Amino acid sequence: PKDQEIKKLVDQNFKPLLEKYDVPGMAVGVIQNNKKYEMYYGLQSVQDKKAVNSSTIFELGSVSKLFTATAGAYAKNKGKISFDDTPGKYWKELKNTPIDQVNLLQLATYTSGNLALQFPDEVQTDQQVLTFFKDWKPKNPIGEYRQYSNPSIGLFGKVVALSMNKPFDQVLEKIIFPALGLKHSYVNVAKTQMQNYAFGYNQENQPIRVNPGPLDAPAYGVKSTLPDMLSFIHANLNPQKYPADIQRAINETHQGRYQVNTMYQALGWEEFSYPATLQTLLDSNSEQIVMKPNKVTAISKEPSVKMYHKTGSTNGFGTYVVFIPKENIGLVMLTNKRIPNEERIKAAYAVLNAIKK
Repeated sequence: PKDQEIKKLVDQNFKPLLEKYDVPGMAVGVIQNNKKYEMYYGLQSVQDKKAVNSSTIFELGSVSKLFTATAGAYAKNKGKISFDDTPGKYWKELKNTPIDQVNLLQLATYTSGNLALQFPDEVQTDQQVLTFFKDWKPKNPIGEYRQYSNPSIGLFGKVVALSMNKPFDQVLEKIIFPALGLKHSYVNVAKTQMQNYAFGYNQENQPIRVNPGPLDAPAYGVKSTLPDMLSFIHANLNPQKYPADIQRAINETHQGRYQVNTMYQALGWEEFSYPATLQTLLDSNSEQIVMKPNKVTAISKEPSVKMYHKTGSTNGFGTYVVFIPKENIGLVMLTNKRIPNEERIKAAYAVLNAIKK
């Protein structure tokens, strides 16, 4: 009923992308009015003729950053860290180095003022990563400029892990994932679940999966299922229904920290005044916003009514997650091939618009 109507909306707005971009497989979830709806298309593995289904595990890419943010907020609300702390309080070899002038909130929200999108090619081992951060020097004034960055939020996740005395994979797999009711989400996919891990596909439909990299886990290294991600949206829409420490942490991730044009940077999540135009949501993934440094403006008044989203990709996968508290709706799309972010944003906008009360 609503089942049929939503499936119809998804068939009209997401299904055509499968042909347009030759996508072998897709899971789209919608949560609305307190009910979850799971829609699956295609194959998780072309060679094995395995269909995408409720157990299929996808690479979330940068949507991993949401879990990193949630982990840090959890740490902070437990008094394990303060966001005014610097990384050398926790990772002692960086004590009294220049990166130790940048605080944990600034690493989380990409404002160190000299951290690019990726580590250089040459930084691969734990030691080379430690060395990179020892040798780091400032460029822009700390806190002034947003530059979307894996090394920035990776360094944040690493110190969060230190503050909890667990490697970061265990922070998520042992504490945060279960706290959010997630059952099949992973930093390292369990042995007994490899049969469920999709292959991703490149534009020649060669099957691929994410390779290891420096501080990968906190930046882009989580994998999950459609039901788990719909649980995660449910948690974002209803933090009050969770235990205090995870509840506090979820609420903390929604707090906007500074503004760039019409986007507010929260923890991991991007935040907008709601109702938001499509163009506002598209502009959030502009080359200028994603690839270049941008001067931030301090928030004077946060919007009283908001919505949040996050895009992510690995070479073989696309993810998009969106929720609007006031409408009590959300959506997740997972694909095992990249499709343009703007198509993900537009498709979701149409479906959410159609189901608003």
